Amino acid sequence: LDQQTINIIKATVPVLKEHGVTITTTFYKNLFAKHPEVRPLFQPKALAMTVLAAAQNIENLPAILPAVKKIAVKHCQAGVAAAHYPIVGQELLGAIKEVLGDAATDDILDAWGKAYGVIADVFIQVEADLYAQAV
Amino acid sequence: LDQQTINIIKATVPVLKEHGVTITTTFYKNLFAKHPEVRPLFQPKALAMTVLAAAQNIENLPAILPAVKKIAVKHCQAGVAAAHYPIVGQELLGAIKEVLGDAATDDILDAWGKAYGVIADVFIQVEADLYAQAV
Ligand code: HEM
Ligand code: HEM
Repeated sequence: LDQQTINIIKATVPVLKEHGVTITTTFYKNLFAKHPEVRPLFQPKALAMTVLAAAQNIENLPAILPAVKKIAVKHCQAGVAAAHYPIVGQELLGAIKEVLGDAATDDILDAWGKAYGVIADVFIQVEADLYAQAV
Repeated sequence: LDQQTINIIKATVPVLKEHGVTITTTFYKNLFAKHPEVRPLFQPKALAMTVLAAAQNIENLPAILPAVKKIAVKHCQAGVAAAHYPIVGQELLGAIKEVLGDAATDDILDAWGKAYGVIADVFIQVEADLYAQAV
């Protein structure tokens, strides 16, 4: 939620987007290898790139609501839980570090974790509301 | 968007809530007196108190979505414009100043204006999207 964090996301997103294919493939490979328990829920190739896109609009998250709402329904149909969020975040950050190489400073990583946390929260809330609206 | 603002918001809402009746009545009196052009759009007594309620959940705005969405539709049926937001904001702060009196320091008022801008931004975006979906 901090401006420096915001500045670092703004500065780095473009660099990450240039390596989209690698982030996407590394993320899936690790997610499935390390967390076999999520395999039954499933590839949406856009999952990771959508996070970056949300991050690119961090100052105007409300603008991405219409997309967030459509994905949320799919997540609620599949059984996605708030406890899944951190696991996906962990694997995304790992993919990001691999791509950044040297340039992966602890401050950049920490920024991306904070950023992911915020974006994950919107999804978690919207989804908690849909599951509740279900009864 | 800063911690102090938030601190200031968290510390004073309760005090504002205690004088709700005054804030609500002062806000409506000045709004209509000073901006006759909005009169044709209309009183929702809960207008001001709902902003206070959003402010108090300022760290978790997504959680108030279901309410924001029901109001937004009513705002779009009525012709509410992004340009109306600042006017309502100005009258709200005026009401808050009256109530705070001595305690109405410049930093407190600046924090509330900040808080209001953020909340207003959510409604504006949500409404812009509804207006766009209308065609
Ligand atoms: C903020 C993080 C997340 C974002 C941005 C996101 C984004 C996406 C996107 C863009 C899609 C494809 C939507 C479509 O075109 O239909 C998708 C589908 C899916 N996501 Fe998420 N996802 C997120 C977190 C998660 C988590 C934590 C899990 C848990 C394992 C997860 C599991 C799934 C599954 C199972 C689907 C497939 C839905 C289906 O086709 O039935 N996602 N996600
Ligand atoms: C973030 C700022 C705002 C908040 C929290 C808010 C809140 C509310 C609430 C709680 C209601 C009553 C909903 C109901 O129970 O049906 C309402 C209705 C209304 N608001 Fe807003 N409002 C906001 C900004 C504005 C602005 C900027 C205008 C422009 C003049 C406006 C004009 C109206 C009107 C005309 C109605 C009546 C709708 C109808 O019943 O046809 N509001 N508002």
